[PDB]
Amino acid sequence: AIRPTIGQQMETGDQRFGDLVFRQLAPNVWQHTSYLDMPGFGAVASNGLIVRDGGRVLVVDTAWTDDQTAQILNWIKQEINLPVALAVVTHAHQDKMGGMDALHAAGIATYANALSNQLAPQEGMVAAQHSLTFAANGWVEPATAPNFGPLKVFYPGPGHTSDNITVGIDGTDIAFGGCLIKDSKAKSLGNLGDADTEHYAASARAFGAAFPKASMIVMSHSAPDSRAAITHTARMADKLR
Ligand SMILES: CC1(C)S[C@H]([C@H](NC(=O)[C@H](N)c2ccccc2)C(=O)O)N[C@H]1C(=O)O
Ligand SMILES: [Mn+2]
Ligand SMILES: [Mn+2]
Ligand SMILES: [Mn+2]
Repeated sequence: AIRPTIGQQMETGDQRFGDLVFRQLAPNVWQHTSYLDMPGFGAVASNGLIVRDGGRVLVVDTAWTDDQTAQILNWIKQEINLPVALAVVTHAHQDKMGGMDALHAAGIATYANALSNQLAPQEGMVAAQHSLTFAANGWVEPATAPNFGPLKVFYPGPGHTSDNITVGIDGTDIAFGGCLIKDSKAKSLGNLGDADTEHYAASARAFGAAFPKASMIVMSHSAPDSRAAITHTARMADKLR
């Protein structure tokens, strides 16, 4: 078993594949987990999603590294055996965009918030090949998200970072909050170094309101949780103002 310093531990049902862990969340949704070994600190787990949409697969977030991301693609090849149509990455930090090069090498179309793409070079990341833009209420402009199938992308406002986006999985009760949302028992909001402390609470609540019927909330650094992850995150964020 992989036993990270930060992130959910392994439980029955989890599948180890190389350096990664996969968990099935729904008949057509899996969580991918990759681990950054921080020298002297141990492993930091990061989670994304894999969604089957008929004869194709859609990915949310890379792994920390290109090699780990290539392993995700290998797992998809083995277990699903369908092509990856596109990937969405949820902001311009290593845990979410560290593996862009592996996606590009594989010929997978990549999408991110326009702002994430603009920040990427300043964060030592490679930009996605396509930019998503958003309405004044946070919903993605549909023309910028062509053929996204069940992925419903929502920009909740600045929180964990100014560019953080979130993704609901239509046809399921799952929504993905990325690094914006922390678990219902969290002691902290993680790294606030790039955070908007004024708007964080409202942004967390906006995510909840965008996907009001989602009962399983997936996030970057803990196991899937209830909507209490959203409300607890917002309550922690209320204290920052
Ligand atoms: C897990 C984190 C505390 S670190 C990660 C991210 N940081 C990185 O991706 C850095 N490249 C990094 C540097 C040293 C050790 C780990 C990550 C961030 O600052 O939001 N996301 C944070 C978070 O989601 O709260
Ligand atoms: Mn981050
Ligand atoms: Mn993170
Ligand atoms: Mn402001």
